[PDB]
Amino acid sequence: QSMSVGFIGAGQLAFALAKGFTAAGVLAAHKIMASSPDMDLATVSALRKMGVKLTPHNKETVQHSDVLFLAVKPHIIPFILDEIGADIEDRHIVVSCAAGVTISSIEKKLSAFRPAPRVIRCMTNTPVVVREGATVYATGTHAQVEDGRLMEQLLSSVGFCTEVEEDLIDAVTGLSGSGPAYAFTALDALADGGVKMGLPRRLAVRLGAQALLGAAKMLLHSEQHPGQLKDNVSSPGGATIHALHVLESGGFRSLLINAVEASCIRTRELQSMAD
Amino acid sequence: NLYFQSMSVGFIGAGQLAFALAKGFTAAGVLAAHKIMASSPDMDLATVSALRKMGVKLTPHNKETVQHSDVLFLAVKPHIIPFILDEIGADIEDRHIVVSCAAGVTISSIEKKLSAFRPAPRVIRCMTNTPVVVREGATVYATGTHAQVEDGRLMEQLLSSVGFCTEVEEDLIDAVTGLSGSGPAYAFTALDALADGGVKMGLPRRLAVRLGAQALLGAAKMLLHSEQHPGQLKDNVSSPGGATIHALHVLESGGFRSLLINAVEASCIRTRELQSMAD
Amino acid sequence: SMSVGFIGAGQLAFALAKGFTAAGVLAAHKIMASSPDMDLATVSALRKMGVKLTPHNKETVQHSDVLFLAVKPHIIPFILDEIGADIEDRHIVVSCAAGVTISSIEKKLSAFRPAPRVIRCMTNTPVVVREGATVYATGTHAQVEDGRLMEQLLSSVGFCTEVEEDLIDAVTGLSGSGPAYAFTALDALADGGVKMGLPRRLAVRLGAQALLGAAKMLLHSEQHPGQLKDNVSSPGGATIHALHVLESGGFRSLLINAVEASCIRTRELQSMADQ
Amino acid sequence: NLYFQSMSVGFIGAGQLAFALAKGFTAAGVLAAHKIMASSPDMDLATVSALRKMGVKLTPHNKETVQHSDVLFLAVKPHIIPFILDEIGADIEDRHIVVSCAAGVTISSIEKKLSAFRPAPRVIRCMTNTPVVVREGATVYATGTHAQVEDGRLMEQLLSSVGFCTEVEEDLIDAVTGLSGSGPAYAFTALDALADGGVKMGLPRRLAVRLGAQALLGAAKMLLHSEQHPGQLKDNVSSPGGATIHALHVLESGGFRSLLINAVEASCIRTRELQSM
Repeated sequence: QSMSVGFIGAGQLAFALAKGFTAAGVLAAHKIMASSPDMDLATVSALRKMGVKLTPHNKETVQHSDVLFLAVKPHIIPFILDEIGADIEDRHIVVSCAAGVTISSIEKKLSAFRPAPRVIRCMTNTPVVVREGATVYATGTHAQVEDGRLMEQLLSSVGFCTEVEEDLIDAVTGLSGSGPAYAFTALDALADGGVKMGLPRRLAVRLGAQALLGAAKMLLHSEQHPGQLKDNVSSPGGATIHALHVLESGGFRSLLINAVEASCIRTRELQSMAD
Repeated sequence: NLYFQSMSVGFIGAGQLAFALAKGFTAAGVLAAHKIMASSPDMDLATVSALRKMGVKLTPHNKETVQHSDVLFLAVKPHIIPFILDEIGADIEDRHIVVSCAAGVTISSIEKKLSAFRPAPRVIRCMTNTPVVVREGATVYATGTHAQVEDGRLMEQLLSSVGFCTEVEEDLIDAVTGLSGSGPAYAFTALDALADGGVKMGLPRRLAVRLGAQALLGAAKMLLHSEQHPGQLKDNVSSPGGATIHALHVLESGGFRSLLINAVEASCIRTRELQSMAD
Repeated sequence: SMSVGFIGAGQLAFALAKGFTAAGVLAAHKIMASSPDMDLATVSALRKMGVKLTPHNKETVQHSDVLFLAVKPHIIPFILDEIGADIEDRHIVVSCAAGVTISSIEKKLSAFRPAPRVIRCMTNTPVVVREGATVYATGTHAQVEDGRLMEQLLSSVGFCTEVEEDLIDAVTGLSGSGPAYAFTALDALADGGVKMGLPRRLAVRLGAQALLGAAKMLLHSEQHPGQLKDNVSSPGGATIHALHVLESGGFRSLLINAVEASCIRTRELQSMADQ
Repeated sequence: NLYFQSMSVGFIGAGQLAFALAKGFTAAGVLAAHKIMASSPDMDLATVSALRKMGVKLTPHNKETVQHSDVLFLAVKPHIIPFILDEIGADIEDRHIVVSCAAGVTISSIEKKLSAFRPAPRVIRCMTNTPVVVREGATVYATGTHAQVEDGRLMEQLLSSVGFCTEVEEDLIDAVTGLSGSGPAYAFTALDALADGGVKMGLPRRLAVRLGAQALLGAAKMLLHSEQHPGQLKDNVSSPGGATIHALHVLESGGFRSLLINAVEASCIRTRELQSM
């Protein structure tokens, strides 16, 4: 491959993807360049230790890169496209990770400079850092068929990856983009429950995380409905069905629906705030 | 490169957990399916039909499992254990290691029943869970009065082939039941609901299930591979004013954390009840 | 060396003057404060302190180099109209009013004389015990030394850091209103101590000491607040039982609600002032 | 300071509280780290590693801590205390002051166990909290039957070096546990949540944590230095129609005050249950 990768933005997601790509062996750390207006972030220091090249100049990242990731906050994307739009070349694939930012808005900015910018919109999540990410992407107007395939090969090296229509990406954000945070909240609470019932905290954290990992893997490897797996686990009169009742009495299911909806709706607002 | 060439495993009970451990052990390559035997009173079970395809030896007679086996897993409902122990108690020999997976059933109660037939039965109490079927179980065990040090080491070696395994004091097992024993059910409920949320916002059901499960798997792996607090990892997900912190607020407003604490507590308390009603 | 003035002589002017002089960075006799209602108890305490007082806002301006506007937000435009013609090149105008934008201040003052030097700050009442929380944003024409001087002055009475102005309304919801959340919490904790048999005086002292020590622990630790929570809760113990009942009431969400409500009200008030 | 001239201190237990006290005692300068000895069944704990760095002498044998100590802190979970008092009870001498930090454990229960060995054991019961590590603890103590007058004074001076300290009647200690014993955890929970609120409204997490902690620290110091009621200080903060009074309304609508009362009560009641074990 010998592909050169750039990140405009050096935050948590740029660090997670760089760490994933290098652990996967797809990219040498020193073939990645990242830029940031704030060179004093801790994520910048971890990238530096990894061997990723760092610069304060977004133009240098663009000129270095073959595949260019836009890993900045959604409201910063239009100022970035103005700043380095003249430096995007025909050889570039521009991959936007910003939540809610549409392919159309990016192409409208970039097309004022060169006529056929190759744009891909991505929604991924922090577990790419352990090569278990969940990624979807949509291809832009001028993205070649080989561009989508390259993107899927690259993002599949750090987790699940699949092409979607762009109009699903805001909902994906609410589910798997924000999802790891729902899981971290759940794991902290489950550990608190283990401690309340007499477990040492260290063991309770380990057991809860292992339970959630195992259950998620069971579901991915099963063709059965999660309600069926739940039924298979709950013996009559037993401990599990008693616990499931108290979850139901609190509306546990509805809270998770509320969360996916709230994150999706906010993502749609971030873009309406832009346009 | 682990393999127990001199170990014959038996399962009394052939339900979900017996199938899960047998499938995990065989997938791990540490046991050949033909060196495993399972017994059940209901030989028309879907799990019995599956064990047969793996190559596991099947019999309706619990005494046959006992005579075939060195390591004997009791994988039956907790109220069935006293009748099982009466049935096969006279068939327990010096070579047997009895491993009870029955929730709540104490080492003391098993040893009392078996000791009426022959002194010094070797007993280990286990709490495991169904993801051993994909070799990602969470298992704890406690050793009985007459279990040798080598017995716990062997059982940890075997149960570590299908997931996490550690020794604990017996008085922690009811709490473990509430956390990692019942935990997969909490996760299945959460994943159904997360998929409903994805569908509400316009995703196809199949994709919503896949993405939700991948999100949960990835987050759990992140935490297991990190020394950071789960609150610090959560903080790293949520950018200021963004989508995730908005969703976290609505979880908090419904007392999401407290529901999970309530669940661990309720499963643990019910486990203590089942045992106390046993005695 | 420096001459500080206060337009307004209420709770905030007293807290800042008490803090500054307790810190030894200003002499009380080098400070002037003005007030329309010279009968306020805060005006009497400033006089007992040694601060020079006056009812004429214009006298404060002529005396001062650094000029704090410590009036209510709705009074700021009237102040700027009354003294705008007296602002000289030497003045640094520091607005402490919630919500009021640098833009709106510069617009009024610029009609009189170009390049007014303006700082916007958000502080809180614990500056009176030199443990305030202060952020500030520099205006269009504030020199670099203006911000450094302001941070040096306000660091003597607590934490102080520069921020972009668009964060200040959120800071108001967190540390501006935060003391009030803590006073409410301390009253309730004391009620709980009293319910369980403690004398009120002891319950107030113990609750306040607990909150002070925990806050200092967090400020002195590199660890996440959830980690310190974990370190404190022994398995099956009293603390994890109490944390469960907080969680069951949605304790965390109420504090999120509060920060949000204060921030939103601050934005609301400014939107009424601009229109 | 002649109390601490030649004083040796021992910890039976090396968890979070033993480290916090040893760190606070040494930071205050009241005792040299080498004059402190700790014992733990598991040298694999994280706090046992930190105590070793400080220069605190370690050992696995509680008998070694007893022989070394003049003042002996019992910093173990409440259900292990009877096994500890059986183990080293024969080694408690008239020279020892035994200070129990285990929650709910009554002076009577300790004196009953130790009086079977020698007749006049000097026992003090203590409820302190983890901020002694930054010398801002909240400590109460009650003196036992045979504690001399100088024992209480010695206790007050030692624990005053790491924060607030006062003597109480023992029947108040369960309630103190619910308030200042568990209180730091309530504050850590509140600070996490306040920071989430800051983040929701656009602040970087690092800044939101710093501002929220500073607000809490400053408000607590204000109240400690004021003669005014917390409600009057609250009233001073809230301008008419303003941001703060709007936020206070949403706290009230969720019963914020009742949750903190519920917490103090739940921790106190659990402590009473443990005391019945």
